Amino acid sequence: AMAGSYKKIRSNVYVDVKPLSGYEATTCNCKKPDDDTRKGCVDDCLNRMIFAECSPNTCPCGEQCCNQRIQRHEWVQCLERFRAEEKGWGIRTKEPLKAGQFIIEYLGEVVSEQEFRNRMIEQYHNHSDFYCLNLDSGMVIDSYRMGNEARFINHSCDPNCEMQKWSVNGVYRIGLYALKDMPAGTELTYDYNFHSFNVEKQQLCKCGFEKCRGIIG
Ligand SMILES: C[S@@+](CC[C@H](N)C(=O)[O-])C[C@H]1O[C@@H](n2cnc3c(N)ncnc32)[C@H](O)[C@@H]1O
Ligand SMILES: [Zn+2]
Ligand SMILES: [Zn+2]
Ligand SMILES: [Zn+2]
Repeated sequence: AMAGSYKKIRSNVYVDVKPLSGYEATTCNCKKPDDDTRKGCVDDCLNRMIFAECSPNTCPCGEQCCNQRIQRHEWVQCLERFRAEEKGWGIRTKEPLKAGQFIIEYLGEVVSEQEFRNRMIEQYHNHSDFYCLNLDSGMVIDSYRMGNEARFINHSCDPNCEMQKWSVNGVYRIGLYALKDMPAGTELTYDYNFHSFNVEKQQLCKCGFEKCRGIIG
């Protein structure tokens, strides 16, 4: 099997909805570290603490703010698409990744719950194959047709990555972050049961984890 084709996008395509968070969180009290060399808003950050990215024009740390990862597309660069046992295609990293590190934004079309169920009737044959993540209050990020390499990341009952919902300039967007340190050649995975949507067509899980749950979704 050849990999699924899709329309690569650099950012989310908003169709019929706006997943506005309800706050432009601004202005932490992080102190700008004195030499340009080092990066700020690291752990104590009043923005980070609530999963909000800082805004470039209010943040006391200016260009050393490391809390604007998704807005600046600070995607890792060593992802490879590969043929992955019986899971079809997967994504692995070519170089070690550290716990908590941002990996990539998960990109797609942002549609309402309704619109996704139409696509599912009119186009998808009532199975999305987990090419879609819940975003917020009935909105869905649909990567079945448009997205980025993150759509190829497989499920594991013992995931080494997770999806996080961030408020970014007043809009919910979703990052993949490492849950644990990872060496080169490691396949990326996250728990679809937590992050993905309602699809009642369950599928057998091949994650191969001692305590695998046997089924996905
Ligand atoms: C969101 S797509 C991921 C990429 C997909 N493997 C491909 O080739 O394009 C999810 C589909 O991949 C496969 N898959 C992902 N994780 C799996 C797992 N843990 N066990 C069995 N199949 C899995 C299933 O066919 C699932 O519906
Ligand atoms: Zn800060
Ligand atoms: Zn900041
Ligand atoms: Zn499993």
